[PDB]
Amino acid sequence: MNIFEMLRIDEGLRLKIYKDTEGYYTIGIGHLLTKSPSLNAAKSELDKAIGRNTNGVITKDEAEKLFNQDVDAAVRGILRNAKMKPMYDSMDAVRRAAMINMVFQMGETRMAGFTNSMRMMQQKRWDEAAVNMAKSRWYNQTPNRAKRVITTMRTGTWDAYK
Ligand SMILES: [Cl-]
Ligand SMILES: [Cl-]
Repeated sequence: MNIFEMLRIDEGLRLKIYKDTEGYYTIGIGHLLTKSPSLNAAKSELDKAIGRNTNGVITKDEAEKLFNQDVDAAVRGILRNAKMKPMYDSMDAVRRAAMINMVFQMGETRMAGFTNSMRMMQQKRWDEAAVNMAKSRWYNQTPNRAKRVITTMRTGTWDAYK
């Protein structure tokens, strides 16, 4: 179990553009194309991502490329962050893996509503951190997967991915 195997599970593999539970155009392993009602915008976004005229479908090899970047993107923002660096650096390899998962999924911006939890976290208040976390727009649209990341954060283990 690693970060890639981990999001892949939670993210899914789709070679055709789609909309998430939020209604946003998306492709591959959870790669957000555009929060924009326009499919065309999404397509053009897709093409830019890939650098070729897609008409909404890609190869999984293509999927995996975005996946790399995205993953890279994530870790980088954590590490590129005043508030996050200290947090990540503070954690074990697993809870770190979970941290990437969250950022990848939501993004920095949203990540910050998560400050008290990440704080409790720093206090080792897992359980509490954990119940906190569930109380969220995030955990609410996607419980199954959010339940998994939290359990992860909480236990310092991979059981939920077992
Ligand atoms: Cl591990
Ligand atoms: Cl909801």
